[PDB]
Amino acid sequence: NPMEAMYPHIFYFHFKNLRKAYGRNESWLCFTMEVVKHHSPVSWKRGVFRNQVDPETHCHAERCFLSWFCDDILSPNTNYEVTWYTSWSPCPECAGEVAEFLARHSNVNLTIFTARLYYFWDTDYQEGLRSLSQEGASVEIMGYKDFKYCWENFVYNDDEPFKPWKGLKYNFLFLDSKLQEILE
Ligand SMILES: [Zn+2]
Repeated sequence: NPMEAMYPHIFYFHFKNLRKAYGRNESWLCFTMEVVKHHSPVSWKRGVFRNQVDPETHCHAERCFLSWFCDDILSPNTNYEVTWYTSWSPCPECAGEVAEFLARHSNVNLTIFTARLYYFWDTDYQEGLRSLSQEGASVEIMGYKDFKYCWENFVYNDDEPFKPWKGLKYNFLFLDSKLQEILE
């Protein structure tokens, strides 16, 4: 953690965008990061975080990203454009922290593409997402193009083509409309 890639079956299993997702008990989070140091060309980082429950380093993937980012990456004077591609939308605790962080470090911008909405009808969860939309962060649902990109960048794909599951696009529309509605 951060790993450079997922296995194929972990990707197809954990990023499938069904409404009833049994039992994806982990969250996975791919990221790209455009590091804009100030008198230098742009550089890029790329990775994958899984949530942790070992000994005493419990973190949802979001916290691990943030702990890794602060401890090892955040630097004087440089700007950052982060993108996440996340299996599940964030719990409201995680969304809480992230929104703090953004408001506090305004040199960082954050886009979050999410494959699935955890409990989209519940307001504690809708709250998290509204909070993040407020502190700057874009929140989108992953569509076909985003799945293809993560396949091509975060998986040991053996150079094979992405193989979309049936229903991928339908699931995207259903979840998009739910997002639009939640973010009034
Ligand atoms: Zn969380």
